[PDB]
Amino acid sequence: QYQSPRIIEHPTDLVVKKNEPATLNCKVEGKPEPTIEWFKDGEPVSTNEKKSHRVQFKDGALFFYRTMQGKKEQDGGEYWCVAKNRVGQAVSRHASLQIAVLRDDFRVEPKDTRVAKGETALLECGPPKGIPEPTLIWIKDGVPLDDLKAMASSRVRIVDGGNLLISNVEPIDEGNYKCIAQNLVGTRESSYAKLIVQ
Repeated sequence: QYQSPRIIEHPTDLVVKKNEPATLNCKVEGKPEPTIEWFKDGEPVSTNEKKSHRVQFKDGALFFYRTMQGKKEQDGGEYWCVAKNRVGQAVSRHASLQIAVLRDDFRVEPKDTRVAKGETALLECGPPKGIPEPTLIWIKDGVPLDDLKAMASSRVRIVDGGNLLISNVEPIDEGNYKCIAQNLVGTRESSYAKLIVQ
């Protein structure tokens, strides 16, 4: 008959590793067949073809064969599609496409610490900012301290997101500690700090 455009599948938020491919969907319905147009941060995405890098499939999907985030190209942003035709038009949800990142400077790194048995020790670790959220693990002399868990009155435990806390300091606790952060982008390491039990 003569149905006005409808959006049957909205594009969804997406995080991608730099230079990897990416796809934002736009399943449209309408009679006449609606024409689909894409927008990035309010401006129309000059695509379809031409000597560029953003492609638009027949199903209206926006395809980045290689997602870019450099000085020249920056695909990061808010995207959305509009379906039109003689009778009307429909708009899709605005989805956000962003390239994973991992700032490489620690907010705070642990520093050498001395402490007497029984006393309480605290090693600082402020992992650098990253998206996705970076993961933070502690390593003592090459052996990763496996307590990457969460909520019991254990011995050594992480606190304030990133800081290592040792309640009753024994002598075995002596050693070199360092914390590591990581997400899709890669890995980030703080230098080694020595914990001395006097």
